[PDB]
Amino acid sequence: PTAIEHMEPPFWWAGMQHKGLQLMVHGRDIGRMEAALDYPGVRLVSPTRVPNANYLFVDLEIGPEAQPGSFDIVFKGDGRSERYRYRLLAREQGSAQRQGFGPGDAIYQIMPDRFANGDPSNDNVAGMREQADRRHGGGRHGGDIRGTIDHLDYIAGLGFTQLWPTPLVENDAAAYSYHGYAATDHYRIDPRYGSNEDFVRLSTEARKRGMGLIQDVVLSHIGKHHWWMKDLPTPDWINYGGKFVPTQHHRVAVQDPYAAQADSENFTKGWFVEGMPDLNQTNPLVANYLIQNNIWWIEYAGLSGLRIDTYGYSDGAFLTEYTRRLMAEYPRLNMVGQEWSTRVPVVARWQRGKANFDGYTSHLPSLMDFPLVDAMRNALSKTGEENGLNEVYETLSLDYLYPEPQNLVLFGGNHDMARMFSAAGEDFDRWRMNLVFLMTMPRIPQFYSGDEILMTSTVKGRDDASYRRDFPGGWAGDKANAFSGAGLTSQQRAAQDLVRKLANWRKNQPVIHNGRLMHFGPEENTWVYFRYNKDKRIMVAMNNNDKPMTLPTARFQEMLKGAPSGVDFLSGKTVGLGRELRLAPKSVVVIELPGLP
Amino acid sequence: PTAIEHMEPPFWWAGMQHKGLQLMVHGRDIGRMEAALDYPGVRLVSPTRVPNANYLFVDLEIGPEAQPGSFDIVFKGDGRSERYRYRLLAREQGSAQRQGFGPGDAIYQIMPDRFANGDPSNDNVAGMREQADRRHGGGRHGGDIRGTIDHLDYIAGLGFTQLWPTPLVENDAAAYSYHGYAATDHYRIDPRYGSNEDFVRLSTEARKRGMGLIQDVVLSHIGKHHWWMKDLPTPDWINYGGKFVPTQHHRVAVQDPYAAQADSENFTKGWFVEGMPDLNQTNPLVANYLIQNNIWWIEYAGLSGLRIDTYGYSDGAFLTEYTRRLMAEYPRLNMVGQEWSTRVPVVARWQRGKANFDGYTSHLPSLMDFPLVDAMRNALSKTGEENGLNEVYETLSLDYLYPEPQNLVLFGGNHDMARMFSAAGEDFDRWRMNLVFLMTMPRIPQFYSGDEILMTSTVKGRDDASYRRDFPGGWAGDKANAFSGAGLTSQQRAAQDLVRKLANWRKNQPVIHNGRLMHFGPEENTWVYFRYNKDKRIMVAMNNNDKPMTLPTARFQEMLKGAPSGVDFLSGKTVGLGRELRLAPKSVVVIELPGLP
Ligand SMILES: OC[C@H]1O[C@@H]2O[C@H]3[C@H](O)[C@@H](O)[C@@H](O[C@H]4[C@H](O)[C@@H](O)[C@@H](O[C@H]5[C@H](O)[C@@H](O)[C@@H](O[C@H]6[C@H](O)[C@@H](O)[C@@H](O[C@H]7[C@H](O)[C@@H](O)[C@@H](O[C@H]8[C@H](O)[C@@H](O)[C@@H](O[C@H]1[C@H](O)[C@H]2O)O[C@@H]8CO)O[C@@H]7CO)O[C@@H]6CO)O[C@@H]5CO)O[C@@H]4CO)O[C@@H]3CO
Ligand SMILES: OC[C@H]1O[C@@H]2O[C@H]3[C@H](O)[C@@H](O)[C@@H](O[C@H]4[C@H](O)[C@@H](O)[C@@H](O[C@H]5[C@H](O)[C@@H](O)[C@@H](O[C@H]6[C@H](O)[C@@H](O)[C@@H](O[C@H]7[C@H](O)[C@@H](O)[C@@H](O[C@H]8[C@H](O)[C@@H](O)[C@@H](O[C@H]1[C@H](O)[C@H]2O)O[C@@H]8CO)O[C@@H]7CO)O[C@@H]6CO)O[C@@H]5CO)O[C@@H]4CO)O[C@@H]3CO
Ligand SMILES: [Ca+2]
Ligand SMILES: [Ca+2]
Ligand SMILES: [Ca+2]
Ligand SMILES: [Ca+2]
Repeated sequence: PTAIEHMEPPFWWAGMQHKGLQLMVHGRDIGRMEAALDYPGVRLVSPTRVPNANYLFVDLEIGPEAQPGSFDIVFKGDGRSERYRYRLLAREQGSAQRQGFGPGDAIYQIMPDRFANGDPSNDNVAGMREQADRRHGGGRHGGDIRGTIDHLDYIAGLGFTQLWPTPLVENDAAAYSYHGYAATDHYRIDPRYGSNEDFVRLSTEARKRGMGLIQDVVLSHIGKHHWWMKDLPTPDWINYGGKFVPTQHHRVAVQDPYAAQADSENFTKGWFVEGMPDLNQTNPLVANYLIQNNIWWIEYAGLSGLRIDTYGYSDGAFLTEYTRRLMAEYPRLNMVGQEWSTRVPVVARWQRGKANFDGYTSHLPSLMDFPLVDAMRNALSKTGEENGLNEVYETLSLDYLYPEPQNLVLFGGNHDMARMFSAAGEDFDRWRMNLVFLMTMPRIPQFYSGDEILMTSTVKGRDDASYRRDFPGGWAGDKANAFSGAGLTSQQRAAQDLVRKLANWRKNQPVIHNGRLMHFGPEENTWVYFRYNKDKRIMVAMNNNDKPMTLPTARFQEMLKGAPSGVDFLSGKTVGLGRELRLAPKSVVVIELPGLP
Repeated sequence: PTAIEHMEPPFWWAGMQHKGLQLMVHGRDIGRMEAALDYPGVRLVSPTRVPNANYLFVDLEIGPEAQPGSFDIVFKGDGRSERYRYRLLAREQGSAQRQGFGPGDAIYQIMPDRFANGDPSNDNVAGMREQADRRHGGGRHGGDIRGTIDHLDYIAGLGFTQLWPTPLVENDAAAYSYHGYAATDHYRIDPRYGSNEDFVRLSTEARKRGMGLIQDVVLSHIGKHHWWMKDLPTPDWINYGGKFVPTQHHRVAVQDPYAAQADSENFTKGWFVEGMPDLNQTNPLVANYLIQNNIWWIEYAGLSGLRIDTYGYSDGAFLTEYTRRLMAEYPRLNMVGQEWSTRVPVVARWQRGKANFDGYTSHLPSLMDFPLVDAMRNALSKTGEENGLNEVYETLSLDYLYPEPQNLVLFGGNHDMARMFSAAGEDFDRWRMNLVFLMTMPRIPQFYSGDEILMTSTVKGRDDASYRRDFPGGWAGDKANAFSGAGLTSQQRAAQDLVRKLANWRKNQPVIHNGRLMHFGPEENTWVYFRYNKDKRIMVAMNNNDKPMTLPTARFQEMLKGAPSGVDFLSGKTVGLGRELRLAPKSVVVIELPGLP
C-alpha cells in the first residue's frame, strides 16, 4: 500500500459548534508515525495508538480563533515522512441556522438508479464489480445525478419542495449494488451516479428551484466490500469481531422493561444480512467517524436534513450522542428516522422531548409514520369492513404519545412496500382518498416517485424489485414519458394532474402546516375532519363505500358553526352543509370555508 | 306510593371516612315534607328541594362521635307526619382496611343465572315480567345463589380465591333479564336469585372457604323498567331528557387531543342501547346515589372488590370522584374497570398513577387486559403465521405504559367472547399454552366458569348466547356433571385436572405474584420467558408449531446461568438445558429452578 490512502474527513470547516476533530488516517505503516502541524487556533492533542500499523487517529481541537485556510499535517517515523495539506473551509452565510424540512414542505422520494439515466456512459465504471443490466429486477439500471438534475423542474412543478434520494454513496458490490444501503466508501458518491461535485451541484440546482435535498444515511452497517473489511481498523470495529452473526430483529428489546440483554445486543449488534457488516458504535472511534461523516455531507452538500435508515439497529447511546451532535451543529435541521413499527409507542420512543420510562433521551426531530400509513392502507383495501376508517381515527388519536406529531413524516409509500395504487386495490376513487389524506393531515407529507402515475406492484409479502420499476421517461427510447405526459393513459394523467393540483395548493395552506385538527369518529366507513384556525377551515369528508351516504351536519356544528355550504376544491362545486352532507359513492370532498372564530 | 316507598341507602354505618350521607326518599308528596331528627353526632343540613313532589333528598353529616344505634327521621308537612327509623350500624373490625384482590389471587367468573339452579322454585317469581325458559338462549335458566353456595367447595377446590358473578341486582325486564346489566333496583337482589340476605350469606360462605367476593357494578346505565322511569326524580336524571339517543361508541373521544365534544359527549351520555337509559352523572344527586350505593354493597356484603362495567361510558369527572370516594373508604380495595379496547394506551389511561397528556386523574386500581388476551388469542388462532407469538411479546413490552401492570386482570375468557377452548381452535395443546400463560404472567388471573371443562362456542363476531351455556351439573337431571365428573370426556377431565393443578400451584408461588419477568423475543413461534427473584426461577417455554423445535440454550444464559436440566411441572418429565432445549410439537413446559445469586 502507498502513501496516505485515506484521510477522513478530507477537509473540515472553521467555526463549527464542536471544536474537536478526529482524523482517521489510513496508509501502510501510517500508525508507526508521529503527526505534527502548525496553524493558529488548531491544537494537536497527542496520540492514542491503535495496534493496527496501517491506521492513525489524529485528534485536533479547532478553537474558535482558528481561521479558514490550510496547513500541512506531517507524519514522521522510520527515517521517512509523509504530509497532507489539510483545509479548513469558510462556512457559507447562514449555514448553522439552515432551515430543515418541515410541515410546509412536501418531499418527493426517488431511487437514483431507477429515476432518470441522464448519462448512459456512467452505467458501468471501469474497475467496479457489477455490470449494469436494466432487465434484471435487482440490477443496476443506470439512473444518475445528471438524470435527476435534468428533471428538477418536473419535481418542483408537481408541487414538491424537498428531494429525498435513497443513498448515492459508493456501493461497489458484485450484486444488488443499485439500492445504495451497503456503503463501501462513506466519503464518495458511487461513480456510476457521478462525482462528489455533481452531488453538490444537485443540491445547488434543487435550491434554485425552491427545493431542499435530504440525504439518506445508514449508520448501523456497511457493505462487505467496504475497504475496511480488507484490514480491520481495530479488532472491534465491526460487531462480533468482523464475522457474520445475524440479527433476529427484536426491535422492542431496546425499549422493553422485560428485555433480555441478549435480545437488545442482538438488535443493535446483529448483522442485518450476511453482506452488511455491522458497525460497533460502542467504539468511540466508530461513533466519531459516523458523526463527522454525516456533518461533513450536510456542510459540504448544503443539505436540508437527513433520512436515517434502520434507526434502532444502531447502539442507543450512540444515537443519543449522534442526534445531540448533529442538532447542536444545525439546531433548525430536520432528521427523519426509519423505525419500522406499526406500534405508535415504539415509534414515539425516539422523538426529541419524549419522557421515556427508562430515561432514554434523543434529539431526533422526526420519524416515519408507519402506524398511520398502515391504518389508512388497511382502511382503503379491506373494503368489505363496515367501518375500516375507524383504525385511522383511533391511530391518529394516539398522537399525544409523540412530543411533536406535526413533525412526523407521513407517506403515500416508499421503496420498501407495495405501490400506493396497488395497496388501494387499483381503485382510483379510494386512491384519491389516500392522496387527500396525505396532503391534509398534520404531518410532513412524503410521496414516492412513480405513484403520481399509478405504478403498480405485487401486494402480497415482500417483493423489492416490484416496488422499484424504472420511472417512465427516465431512459432514452421509453414509449411513455411521464415527464412530458407522452403516452400516459387518461387515468395515469388524471392521477398526475391531481398530485400536481393538491401539492401546489398545499404549499399555500398555512392551516394545513400549522392549524389545528379536529376529527370525528368514522361511522359506516364515512369520515369527516377539519383543519382550522381563525383564518380558514378545511373540511375533508370521505365516503369509503360503494353506495351514497348522507351525514346530518348537526353532528359537526362545533366546526361548522352554521355554515350553509362551501366550495369543494376538488370539483369546484358548491356543497350544501345546512342540514346534511350528501356524499356520492366512493367520494371525497375538500371543502374550503372561512375561519373559525 | 304508600307513605315512604323507597329510602336509599336504607341504613348506613357509624365511622365511615366521608361524613356526609345523602338520603334519597321516595313517596307520594314526600317532597312537600320537611325532615327533622335528633341524634347525637348527626346533623341535618339545610333543605335543597327538587320540583318533583314525589322525591326528597335529605343531607346528613354523621360526625365521628355518632354511635351505632337508631333514630327517627320525621317528615312533616300539610298537616301530616311520616316517620322512618334510621339505623347506623357498627362496622366490622378491620372493615376499612379490607384486603382487595391482588396478584396472589385467581378469580373464577360466573353468570349466576347460568351456573347452578339450587332452587327451582324461584325460577319464576310472582309479579315479575319474564317467565323462565331453559331452552331459550336469551332466557332465564334458573341459576341462583343457593346453587352458587352449593358449589363453593368446587370453586375453592379448583384453586380459585375470588368469585366474580355478573350482576345479581334486580333486572325486572320483559326479555333478556338474565344477564343482569340493566338494573331495575340497585338496592335489591333479583328475587329469582334469592334475597339480599342470601347475597350476604354467599359472601360469608365464600370467605369460610378462603374466597373473596367481587361484585359486578354498572355505573353508566339502568334498565328501561327501572321504577325511576315511571316518574323521573329530576328532568335531567337521565341523559337526553330521558329519551333514547344512542351512543356510537367512540371510546377514544374521551382521551384524544383531536376529539370533538360531540363525540366525547356521545360516548358518556349516549344510550348503550334503547333498553338501557343512561344516567346523567353530572347531576350531583346521581353521582352521590351511585357512589353511596356501591359503598353500601361493599360494607353490607363484605366484598373484596368490584368489577366495573362499561368503564369509560360514565362521565370522566364523575369517575375521578367515584374512584376517589371508594378508595378513600377502602384504601386496600381493588376495582377492575372494563375498558373494552385492544389498544394498550386506551386501557392504560384509566389506571391510578397514570400521567395523562390532558391531566386526567383516576383512582382506579385495575383494568381488564383486553390487549394481552387479544394478542395471545391471535397467536394461537393465526396457525398460518410463522411467528404469531411475537404479538404477545410486543404487547407485554408495552407494560411501561401502565403505572401498575401487575395489578391488571388477565383472563382466559369471559361472558362476552368466544370460549377459551374454541379460541384455541379446540387444540388441547394450544389451550394448555394459554392456561400456562394465564397462570404465570405478572397479572391477576381470571378464569371463566366452564372453561375448565373445555366448553365451546361460536368463534366469530358477537354471539352472547353461545358463550353462556348452562354449567354441566348445575341442573337436576344433567347427564354431564363437572362437579362430580360424570359424563366428562377424558380430555375434558384432563383439562379440569390441569386447571386444579396449576391454580393450586400458583397460590403457593410468590415469584409469580411479585417476581420479575424476563422474556425473550419469539422466534418461529417458539417463546421462552422467566419469572424470577432471589428465591426461585420459573421458566416457561412453548413451541407453537406442529413440528419439533430445538433451541440453543446459549441464548438464555442470562437467566439459565449454566443450569443443566430441570423438571417440567406439567408432564413431570426431566428437560435438558445444557446446550439445547428440545421442544416436542405444540409443547409447553414449566420448569422450577433455584433463585439466582
Ligand atoms: O438498509 C437495509 C434496509 O433497511 C431499511 O428497511 C428495513 C427496516 O429498517 C427493517 O426494520 C425491516 O423493516 C420491515 C420490512 O420492510 C417488512 O418487510 C417486514 O419485515 C419482515 C417481512 O415481513 C418478512 O417478509 C421477512 O422475511 C424475509 C423476506 O420475505 C425475504 O424476501 C427476504 O428479504 C430480503 C429481500 O427479499 C431482499 O431484496 C434484500 O433486501 C434488501 C433491500 O432490497 C435493500 O433496499 C436494503 O433494504 C434496506 C431498506 O431499503 C431500508 O429502507 O437492503 C436489504 C437487505 O439486503 O434482503 C432481504 C433480507 O433482509 O428475507 C426476509 C427475512 O427477514 O423479512 C422481514 C423480517 O426480517 O417488517 C419489518 C419491520 O416490521 O426491513 C426493512 C427492509 O429491509
Ligand atoms: O352492560 C352492557 C354491556 O357492557 C359490557 O360489555 C360491552 C363493552 O363495555 C362495550 O365497549 C362494547 O364493546 C364492543 C363489543 O364487544 C363489540 O361486540 C361491538 O359491538 C357491536 C356488535 O359487534 C354488533 O354485532 C352490534 O350488536 C348488536 C347485536 O349483534 C344484536 O344481537 C343485539 O345485541 C343484543 C344481544 O344479542 C343480547 O344478548 C343483549 O345484549 C346484552 C348482553 O347480553 C349483556 O351481557 C349486556 O352486555 C354488557 C356486557 O356483558 C358487558 O361486559 O348488555 C347487552 C345489552 O346492551 O341485548 C342486545 C341488544 O340490546 O343488538 C346489538 C346492537 O345493539 O353492534 C354492537 C355495537 O355497535 O363493539 C363494541 C364497542 O366497541 O360492548 C360490550 C358488550 O358486547
Ligand atoms: Ca447512467
Ligand atoms: Ca447495528
Ligand atoms: Ca332457581
Ligand atoms: Ca353513560
